[PDB]
Amino acid sequence: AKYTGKCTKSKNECKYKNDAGKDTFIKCPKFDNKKCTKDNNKCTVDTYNNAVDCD
Repeated sequence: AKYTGKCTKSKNECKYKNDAGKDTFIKCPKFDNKKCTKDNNKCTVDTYNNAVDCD
């Protein structure tokens, strides 16, 4: 239940692949606690805990 995705500092949006095999892109949090500082960054998303973490 661990999916790895990359986000950009310009688009502030991450992108990861699910069990479907397709590439899914989701916006990242604009909170100082978690956000995109550099391009091609890395984030985390869990469907079990519904938790997300942006570089």
